Amino acid sequence: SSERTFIAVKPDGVQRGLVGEIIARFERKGYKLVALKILQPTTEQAQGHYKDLCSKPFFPALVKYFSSGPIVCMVWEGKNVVKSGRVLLGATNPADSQSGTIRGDFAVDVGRNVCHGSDSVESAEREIAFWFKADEI
Amino acid sequence: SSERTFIAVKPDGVQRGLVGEIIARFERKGYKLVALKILQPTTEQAQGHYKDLCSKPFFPALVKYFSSGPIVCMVWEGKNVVKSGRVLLGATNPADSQSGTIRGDFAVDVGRNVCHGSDSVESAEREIAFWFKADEIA
Repeated sequence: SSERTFIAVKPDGVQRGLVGEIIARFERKGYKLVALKILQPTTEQAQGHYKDLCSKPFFPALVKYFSSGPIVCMVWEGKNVVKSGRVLLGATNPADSQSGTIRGDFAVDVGRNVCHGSDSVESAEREIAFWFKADEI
Repeated sequence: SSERTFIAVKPDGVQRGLVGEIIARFERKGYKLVALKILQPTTEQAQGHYKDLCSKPFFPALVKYFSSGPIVCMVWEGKNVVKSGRVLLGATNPADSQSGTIRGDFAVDVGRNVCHGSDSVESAEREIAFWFKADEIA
């Protein structure tokens, strides 16, 4: 109903001109866009995104990539939008993703994988609050 | 490659799920997205946008529809982008538009013609300043 999810087109996804493609697939699914913007994330913001990999190898490499160019931030809304989001995006690692999904169709690298989606309603609410102010939504 | 144009998906375009399709056509064309937001315009914004049409009998209906729901605002950057904007969108009146353009493929009505595009560079200048702050154009 009023369930929401966060979708981000990463710098590689924007540079490859995949923004419209991704938006269109959520539109085709019948979902509603209630927040949308473009920004080059700050180092502090990228760190926040990969927050739980803080103590893993080459965490700065990921932060660097994530803030290397503008991304497109989105909030979609509708029944089961979070689950639909991962169905549409496909497996996080393109090696496991199948054809017909975003990563299946366009992604190869597991680091630079074109886009991100919340994996839960839990993570969604956190992610949306981080990138958007309440008035933007 | 610094010239800019202003593109807006009108409320009809948004409801019919045409945002991705329109953005995709500017990406394929090779242009750079440098500004973006989603907003339902106020009465005053719609009026401000169609201000040169304030004395036309169809003005209020135009203001009512343009402010009836969310629109998606866009600035694209590059050589000839204002010209290309017109090329991709097609004639403002869908009855004059060709298949292959946004209006040719998706639009019927003059009022509900899916999307707005700057018709000229200086018009792009005004429209861009009207809808965006300087810190919104990446």
